[PDB]
Amino acid sequence: SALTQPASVSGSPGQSITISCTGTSSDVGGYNYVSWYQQHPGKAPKLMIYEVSNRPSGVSNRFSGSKSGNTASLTISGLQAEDEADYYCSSYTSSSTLYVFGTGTKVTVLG
Ligand SMILES: [Ca+2]
Repeated sequence: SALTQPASVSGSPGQSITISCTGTSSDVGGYNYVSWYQQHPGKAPKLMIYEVSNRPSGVSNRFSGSKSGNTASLTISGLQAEDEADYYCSSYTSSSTLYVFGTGTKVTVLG
């Protein structure tokens, strides 16, 4: 199965929002290899977080990653209009799929 994500998360400018990503003990709960990606419409995906909480360069420190048990979370602090995009998680898995992805969350920013 895919990782479970909410279809839609919204916020006002300046709000802190969190996107959940739920798997199992064979993926999100078994390893520290959770990544998060941002995709604006018609653009290439961008790696925002890897290894649960690590940011590549060029990613705002307003983005942070964590996990607890079988659920990973992406938190966006100080929400800005430019954050309106789709967000996906992935995890390494012990299974043959090797990596498993979430179904994606559309973030809408008020205004
Ligand atoms: Ca908007």
